[PDB]
Amino acid sequence: PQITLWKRPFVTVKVGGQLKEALLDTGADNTIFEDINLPGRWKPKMVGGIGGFLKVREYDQVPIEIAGHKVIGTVLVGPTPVNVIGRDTMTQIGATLNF
Amino acid sequence: PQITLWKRPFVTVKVGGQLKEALLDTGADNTIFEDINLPGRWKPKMVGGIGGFLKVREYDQVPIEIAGHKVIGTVLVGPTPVNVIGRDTMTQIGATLNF
Ligand SMILES: COc1ccc(S(=O)(=O)N(CC(C)C)C[C@@H](O)[C@H](Cc2ccccc2)NC(=O)O[C@H]2CO[C@H]3O[C@@H]4OCC[C@@H]4[C@H]32)cc1
Repeated sequence: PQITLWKRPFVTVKVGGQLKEALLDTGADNTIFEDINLPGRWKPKMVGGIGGFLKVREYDQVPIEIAGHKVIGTVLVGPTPVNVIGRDTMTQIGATLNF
Repeated sequence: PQITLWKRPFVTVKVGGQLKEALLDTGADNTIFEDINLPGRWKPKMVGGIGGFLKVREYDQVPIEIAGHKVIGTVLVGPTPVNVIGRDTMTQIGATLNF
């Protein structure tokens, strides 16, 4: 699609089996969900943001489906106030910003 | 332009007479700059993101040039680690996300 920005650009995403919703966020380098069920051990990772830095759980080689694209990526689980799809995932589906 | 997302999508903008750089940020509701001096009246605002809240000054109906277009609208000013162009500003130049 071609998405205008009059509202927050939420998209449907299937992440490691579960249908979730998340914000396409071009100012985010990383993809981060709050409370998804992902199998197994995770590695600790730090992530920054406007307010300071958070400890998050890093899960690798997680399948992510957006708009019909199946991709495999790194998914963080952490106390973000909204699920975000970052540039790491958006590059894998060929997303561009256009003006 | 058509921008891929392999690197942070910075753009040149002119604001308060100064050339600045800022992220085209679809996850940002508003535009936020650090260390810029604007002339009008401001009102206090708090915004929140990853790692918590940020106190900012809200300046309304402010002129900003982005690429070559004169956009008049809200600009927040506060100690963010990176300047960001938010959706309110980007909608006025017809910016879209495509994939
Ligand atoms: C109401 O108006 C607002 C309100 C909030 C914000 S924001 O900056 O907090 N943010 C909201 C979003 C988290 C829901 C916009 C994001 O695009 C910020 C924009 C941002 C970028 C850098 C630093 C601070 C903020 N990016 C961000 O927090 O990214 C996180 C996750 O991935 C990492 O990539 C980034 O780069 C490395 C660290 C951050 C990490 C902006 C305008």
